[PDB]
Amino acid sequence: HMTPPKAEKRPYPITTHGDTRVDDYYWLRDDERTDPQVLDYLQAENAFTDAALKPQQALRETLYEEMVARENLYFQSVPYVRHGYRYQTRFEPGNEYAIYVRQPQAESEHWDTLIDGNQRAEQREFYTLGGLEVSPDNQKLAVAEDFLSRRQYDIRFKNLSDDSWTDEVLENTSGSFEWANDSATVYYVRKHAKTLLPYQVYRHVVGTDPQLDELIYEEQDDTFYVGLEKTTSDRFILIHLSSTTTSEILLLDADRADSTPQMFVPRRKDHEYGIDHYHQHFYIRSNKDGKNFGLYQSEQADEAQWQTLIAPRIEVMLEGFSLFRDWLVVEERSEGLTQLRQIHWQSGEVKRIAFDDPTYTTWLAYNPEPETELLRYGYSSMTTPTTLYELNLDSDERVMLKQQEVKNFTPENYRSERVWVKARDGVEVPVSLVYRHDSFARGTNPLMVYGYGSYGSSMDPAFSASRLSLLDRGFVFVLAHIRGGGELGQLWYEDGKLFKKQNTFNDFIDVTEALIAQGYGDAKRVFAMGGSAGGLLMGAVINQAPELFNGIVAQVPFVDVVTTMLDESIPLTTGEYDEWGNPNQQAYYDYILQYSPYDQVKAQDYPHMLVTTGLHDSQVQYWEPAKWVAKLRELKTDDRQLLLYTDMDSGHGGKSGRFKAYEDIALEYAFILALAE
Repeated sequence: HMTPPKAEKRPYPITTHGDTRVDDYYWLRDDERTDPQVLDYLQAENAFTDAALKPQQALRETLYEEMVARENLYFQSVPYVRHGYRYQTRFEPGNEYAIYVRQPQAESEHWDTLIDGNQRAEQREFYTLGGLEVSPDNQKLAVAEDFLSRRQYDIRFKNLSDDSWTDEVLENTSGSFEWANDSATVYYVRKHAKTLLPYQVYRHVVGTDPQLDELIYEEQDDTFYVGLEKTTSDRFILIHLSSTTTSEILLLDADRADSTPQMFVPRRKDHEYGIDHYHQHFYIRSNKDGKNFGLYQSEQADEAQWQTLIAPRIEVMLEGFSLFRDWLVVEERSEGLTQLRQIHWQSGEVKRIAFDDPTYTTWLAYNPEPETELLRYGYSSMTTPTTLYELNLDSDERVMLKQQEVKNFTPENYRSERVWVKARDGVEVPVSLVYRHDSFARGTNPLMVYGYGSYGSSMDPAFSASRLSLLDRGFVFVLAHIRGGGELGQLWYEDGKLFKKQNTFNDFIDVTEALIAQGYGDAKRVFAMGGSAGGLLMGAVINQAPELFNGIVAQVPFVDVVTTMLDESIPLTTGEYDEWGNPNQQAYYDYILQYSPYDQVKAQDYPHMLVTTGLHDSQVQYWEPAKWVAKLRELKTDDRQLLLYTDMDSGHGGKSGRFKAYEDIALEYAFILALAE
């Protein structure tokens, strides 16, 4: 039926390594966001998407309604105790924002309001709370708020004795701050006024003019993120400096005045470490001796005196650790499973936390007090809604503290499996899938295959309430744990980045082909979805294996890879040479160009596709998906659906942000379910 929008072609040559690429849609990039022709193309595409998807309005209403109907009792958090006060977060129906309350630990009956986001948001266009922490003496509240939607945080201070606010505001911060043990001095991170990268640590005295703040540290390499931490012992504030590959920590005495940063271990390329301090020792998670990390104990900074607690192991990735009175607890990955292990400081007794599920995730939860035998940990699986457990590290007593509530849901209606796929290079790739039992018939069900596959980020198997909208309409939902993710540890990541990035796309295709061959789904009704670096996945896979998928959802997709990675004026580019490579080197130009989806669009049949972008935010700049759709409309030889949906909003936040998230999922799922009919 309808004629889609046709972006004007303005041939723009880019020559690198003597190779000229002609980009007809280079002009859709407008950093200033004013070009009226660029806006007219984005708006034209939105109007086309609106028109093409109009008949799906009734289904979108049905999905949105059943998705919101799964949630509510609006929400109260599990209380935690920190420094003799109990804290709870409360969401009431008819409140856009959380209210944070507290009470003395020995009190039951009465709760004091700490901060009411609904009150803070009054007469504002936007509100995001980026951090909250009461001073050690329980008298002052530090808050990091964004009222402007640019992820620049204002820090303010409330006197809890009379609910008065101090006069000063700390502006353009990362929201990262720590209290000195005097409850009078805070350290915070200032962002660069141009790049907005966190780069400076300041000391502030609460109540005083931020003009008087002292510059403590400034980072020279803006590939290194500046964060603040405080040790379990409260003895040190840490300046944590880190790039994607390299760390450095500086220590600030949290007890004494006029502290200056004390070097821990000087930065060394490909040495990532993090520290804590407790029981008069430094504890260090470090890859100095192996990619899967080890845990060390030290009395001093000197790397040479670091004692091995847990050696790096090829078969086990060490992700993190928590320190308690009698126990070390570590979070690890082995054989495609997350695992928790505890080791007694005195006896060396080792215990594993046991589960019984093929496709779950477990993690260390919030544990703000170390003088306890009670560990809080999280659990989720494809069939079991997210749960918070409390485990007695000594007795092994395991108690549920909170379960995600899911209305209209019977868990025994669903089944899940772990599947291992031998990839084309003979490497075993894990897969996690779930489906509704009573509608399952081998070879007949639509498949939805979800992947990410970058940065060592894992698509860990966990519960989704929205996913029930597909499962209850006969879909088999698949997580493909492809290389470039972290499911099999650091080497799984490294075997899907830089000169191995093609393994990410190959693994996704290999998993999909295997599941169809094995009878998990209908070969004619295979769908896929991914976002951001998962959108790069979508883009590469449809160029390489266009007949495999019926339909695709590509969210905010990274697709103009070579052109973006040649231009440091784009946010992210200078931080992403250690992910994709630096195409200013011919070896990386050639390797990336081979999969760069925008470059590799060809005159061939593609699947149906819905593409999303956002004008006023980004992460991937809005122009990449818009150029990509323009080029696909020019070249593709099929008559299938191709739609671009651009988020025009000034921004979101609070329950209306959750409203928007459900609307978007309902629009994407209606698109897919319409194709599966």
